[PDB]
Amino acid sequence: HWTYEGPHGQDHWPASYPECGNNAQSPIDIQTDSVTFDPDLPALQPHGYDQPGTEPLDLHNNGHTVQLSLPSTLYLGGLPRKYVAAQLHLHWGQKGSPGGSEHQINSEATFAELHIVHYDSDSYDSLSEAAERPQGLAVLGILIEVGETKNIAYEHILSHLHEVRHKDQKTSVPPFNLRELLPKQLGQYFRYNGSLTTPPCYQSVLWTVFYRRSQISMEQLEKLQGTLFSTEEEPSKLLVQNYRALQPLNQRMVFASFIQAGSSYTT
Ligand SMILES: *[C@@H]1O[C@H](CO)[C@@H](O[C@@H]2O[C@H](CO)[C@@H](O[C@@H]3O[C@H](CO[C@H]4O[C@H](CO)[C@@H](O)[C@H](O)[C@@H]4O)[C@@H](O)[C@H](O[C@H]4O[C@H](CO)[C@@H](O)[C@H](O)[C@@H]4O)[C@@H]3O)[C@H](O)[C@H]2NC(C)=O)[C@H](O)[C@H]1NC(C)=O
Ligand SMILES: Nc1ccc(C(=O)c2ccc(-c3ccc(S(N)(=O)=O)cc3)cc2)cc1
Ligand SMILES: [Zn+2]
Repeated sequence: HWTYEGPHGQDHWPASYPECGNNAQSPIDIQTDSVTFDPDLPALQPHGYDQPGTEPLDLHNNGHTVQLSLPSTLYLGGLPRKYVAAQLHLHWGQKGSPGGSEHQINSEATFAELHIVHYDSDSYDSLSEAAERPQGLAVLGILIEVGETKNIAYEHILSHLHEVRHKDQKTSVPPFNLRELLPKQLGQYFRYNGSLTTPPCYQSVLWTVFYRRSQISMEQLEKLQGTLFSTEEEPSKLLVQNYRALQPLNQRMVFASFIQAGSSYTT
């Protein structure tokens, strides 16, 4: 039903999903001259990422993004609660246009963004249940830019897009090292309270956005931008610009797990 553009586009999400119009939404523009360094933010400690089970992982084109199912055996050890992995998916723009990421750092967007979604298994039994609760979810946001070389880790996913071009189609992806989808310096990240970036826009996400960006080749980007369709059949329409517009910070604080010389903030 909902879409990014059109009568049911994001500008009209609040009309159907009340929370999309609330004031602690995501994504946001993280301006470093306004973040607060928190020396107590722990290392994320992703567990099981190197080997996501031994069974094939499901890759699904749900019409809004391409989604990879993840086993609950994977989890993050550096958060207030034990957050177990549920899935990961992507957001991108379109060939010939700028942007594509959801979050921005110092008002700069990149070409795409990877989201690895987890939920509090200590308190809840399912992603869906946790999705409606305060800090019920923990999502990792990795901004993606273009580099000179092909990124093998991302290729493990991108090499399968041609198998799920139509909405609702699915395929299998052999387990691979998910840690390689993450950028360098995992110890440098931003943390803030936000929401799902798609309807129902529940304000249940404890967000972690990495400071460093991951890089894929220009060829990999063009493939991510124009392989999948948002339609189930002909006529076909390419799935593009599936990223939400920036939402007001609305006086929330954004914390940084690091600080360096020349940082726009102090200790
Ligand atoms: C996302 O949004 C949530 C909800 O608003 C925030 O969670 C709150 O965080 C604050 C600040 O850390 C918590 O308040 C502080 O609680 C401390 C005690 O912590 C223990 O007890 C609480 C209550 O049971 C537990 O929630 C917590 O897990 C611990 O077990 C107090 O020591 C603090 O008091 C001191 O600091 C305040 C200033 O903040 C002074 O005024 C006091 O005098 C004193 O020096 C403080 O009260 C609050 O409990 C949390 N609420 C909930 C529901 O968890 C997240 O921090 C926020 N995350 C981000 C990234 O923004
Ligand atoms: N009709 C519904 C169907 C499924 C659900 C969910 O359980 C659900 C859970 C999480 C998400 C979700 C949305 C966005 C993001 S994001 N883009 O912020 O990383 C993550 C999870 C969506 C739906 C809710 C209502
Ligand atoms: Zn997302």
